[PDB]
Amino acid sequence: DISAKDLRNIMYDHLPGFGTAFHQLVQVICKLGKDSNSLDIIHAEFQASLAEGDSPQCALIQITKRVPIFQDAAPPVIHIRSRGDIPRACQKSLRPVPPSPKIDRGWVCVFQLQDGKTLGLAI
Amino acid sequence: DISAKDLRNIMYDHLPGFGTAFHQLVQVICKLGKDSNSLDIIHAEFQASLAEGDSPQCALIQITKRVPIFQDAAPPVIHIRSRGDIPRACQKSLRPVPPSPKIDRGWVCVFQLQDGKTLGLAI
Amino acid sequence: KDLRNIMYDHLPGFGTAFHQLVQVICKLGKDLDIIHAEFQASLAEGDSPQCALIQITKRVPIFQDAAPPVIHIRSRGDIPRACQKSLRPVPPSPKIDRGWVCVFQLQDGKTLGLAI
Amino acid sequence: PDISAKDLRNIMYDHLPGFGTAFHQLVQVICKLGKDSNSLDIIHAEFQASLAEGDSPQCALIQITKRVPIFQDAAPPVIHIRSRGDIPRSLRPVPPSPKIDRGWVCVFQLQDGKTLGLAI
Amino acid sequence: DISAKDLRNIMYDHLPGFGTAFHQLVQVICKLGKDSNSLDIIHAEFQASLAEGDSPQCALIQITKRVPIFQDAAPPVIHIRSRGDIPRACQKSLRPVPPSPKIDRGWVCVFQLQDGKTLGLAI
Amino acid sequence: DISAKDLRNIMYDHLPGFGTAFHQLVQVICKLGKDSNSLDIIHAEFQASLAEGDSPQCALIQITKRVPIFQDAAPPVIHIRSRGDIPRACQKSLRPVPPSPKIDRGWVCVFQLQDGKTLGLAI
Ligand SMILES: [Cl-]
Ligand SMILES: [Cl-]
Ligand SMILES: [Cl-]
Ligand SMILES: [Cl-]
Ligand SMILES: [Cl-]
Ligand SMILES: [Cl-]
Ligand SMILES: [Cl-]
Ligand SMILES: [Cl-]
Ligand SMILES: [Cl-]
Ligand SMILES: [Cl-]
Ligand SMILES: [Cl-]
Ligand SMILES: [Cl-]
Ligand code: NA
Ligand code: NA
Ligand code: NA
Ligand code: NA
Ligand code: NA
Repeated sequence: DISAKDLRNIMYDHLPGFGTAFHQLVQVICKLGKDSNSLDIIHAEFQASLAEGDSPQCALIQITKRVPIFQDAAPPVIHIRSRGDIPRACQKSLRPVPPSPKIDRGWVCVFQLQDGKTLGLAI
Repeated sequence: DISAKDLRNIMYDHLPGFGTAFHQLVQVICKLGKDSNSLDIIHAEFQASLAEGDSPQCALIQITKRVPIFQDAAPPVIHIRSRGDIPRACQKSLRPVPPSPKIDRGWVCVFQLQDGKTLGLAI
Repeated sequence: KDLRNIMYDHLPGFGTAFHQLVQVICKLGKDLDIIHAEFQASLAEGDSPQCALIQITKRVPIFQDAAPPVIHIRSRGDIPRACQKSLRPVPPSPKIDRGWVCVFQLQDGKTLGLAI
Repeated sequence: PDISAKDLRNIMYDHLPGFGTAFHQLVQVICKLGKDSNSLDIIHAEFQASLAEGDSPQCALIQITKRVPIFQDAAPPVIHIRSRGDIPRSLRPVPPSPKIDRGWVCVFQLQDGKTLGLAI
Repeated sequence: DISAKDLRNIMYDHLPGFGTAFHQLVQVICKLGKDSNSLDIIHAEFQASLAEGDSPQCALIQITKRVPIFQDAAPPVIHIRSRGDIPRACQKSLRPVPPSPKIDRGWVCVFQLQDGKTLGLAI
Repeated sequence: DISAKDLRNIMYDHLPGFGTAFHQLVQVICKLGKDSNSLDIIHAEFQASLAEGDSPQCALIQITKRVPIFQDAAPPVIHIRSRGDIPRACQKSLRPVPPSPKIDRGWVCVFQLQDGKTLGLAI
């Protein structure tokens, strides 16, 4: 029974950079994993993908496609004031939101500004 | 019908253009498509993925997993003298490569340095 | 697949480099009967079965960029005995068409490439 | 650089681990025909460059037989022996007109007229 | 008859969302459109300008030039405690207020510190 | 008589920040004014606008609307390597390039990347 905090840190060890789209995906994966009691499943699958020679980025994408809750839960909406509140690297990946985005279709989260505007964070 | 230059251009126009691993993946996908006469099916799948709600980044990953040519396909090797010869948006995306790297395992290309060393560009 | 069985009969010996190459070609064939057509024609041209297998890795567009599969095992003892005389350190990014059958990766982390 | 046949064999032997294989004997065949056509330098260049390209020594040897002009229609050497039990250390029926570049290292010619071909 | 709240949201959705002077102008235009009963005129004019190929920013400036009330109306005075209360993307766009400022003359609003200093927000 | 260099700096002191859309507009206005022999009419109108209580930003936009060369003027294309070569402040207002773009309709310039992607700099 690994904690979401510890799994996050293990995944972060493999992903250089700060405030990236893939760091945001780790957060989404760990929260949703925690809330669906599937952190251990996710961790085992992450370790197994690295052992087959997958990049950590590929391993995480494979988790969003295989682990049940990621086709049960939509990309989380994150409420922020203005666009500058989005991490710098994440901003490089912002797109208009499709009607109803899926996590396994390359959408990490949706940022919603105070003015109501929504922005889809692509992987 | 479609040429590699015309498919690259279509892909580039769907991407922001900062110079990420996905940008490098456009060249990689279209070269394999050209060399193996697969550019039409790649184009068809790329457009169908977008119409399905995929982000272009995800759509490019789907190609590497669905188009039969990318099965066991090795990332191309780019020969360089030094590490600083790599674009900065790819710089924080470089890892040691597994024994026999596969594109569908999340590997865009391999940079091979003068001193014999190799760095892998993860998606 | 019975394509592998057709190839096996033309290659005397067990657990050899070319025996492993039949296994590698056939699996990557699924993941082809154009392989079977080229093989039997090469034999009729007077090729040794070994050469016929190499021609498949060279002509067929799949193998142009196809990388050898990775076989995860415990140690050097798990490698077939006749393969052990063909083992070499791996190149940066190996390809089948460049004379590499597979990569054995041990528990230790050490990798050994099987040459044709 | 004018590399000798005796020298080029040993250069190639270093890259081939073990001893008494078909690829080991292919080195001899390549260096014999290379010496007779003064092409040992273009063989050395292609063998050393092929390895630097990411090829195994075995793949590099096969490529020489397919690309170097002297190996065109070139027959494998005929080794005259008495019986099968004289062959050291695979051995298939022989096609009508065996060529090195079609994967035949040498031919064993038996005292009773039978021929066996050593495949690569 | 479109509301002030709905017209704002439409305009916001056509803008990036950083909180520049053009963001502030949305609230100013819609408040005064409400007062002049021209919210429908402004909405139709904004959409017509976008179809002509105007950037949304230029579309907003055109409203201040074309809708009569912006010839007479004062840049609204926003009372705040200190310069920190002015949004970050507006901090640079602050200028000394000219005598009797006009919106059609490129002034969005006036910030008034309880210190006494007035600061004009240029477009 | 006024030069292109002198008019740039007269306009620069009125505008805030570095690498901004309006700073780029100054360069765009002065280059086209020089090439079309209209620096003196642009300089005269800019100064008259300021004297009438216009913000410098508004005075610049007015030039693009009132000086005859801008009536049919399409924005200049600036060729760069990748999106990261665009000034940070200019990046905040990049948009798809509309068909037949015009400066007087709110487009400072067009950025064309090496990969053929074009980004329109809105004011
Ligand atoms: Cl690590
Ligand atoms: Cl676990
Ligand atoms: Cl779905
Ligand atoms: Cl083409
Ligand atoms: Cl798909
Ligand atoms: Cl990354
Ligand atoms: Cl060939
Ligand atoms: Cl080659
Ligand atoms: Cl040659
Ligand atoms: Cl007035
Ligand atoms: Cl006054
Ligand atoms: Cl027009
Ligand atoms: Na991207
Ligand atoms: Na082309
Ligand atoms: Na023959
Ligand atoms: Na806004
Ligand atoms: Na336009």
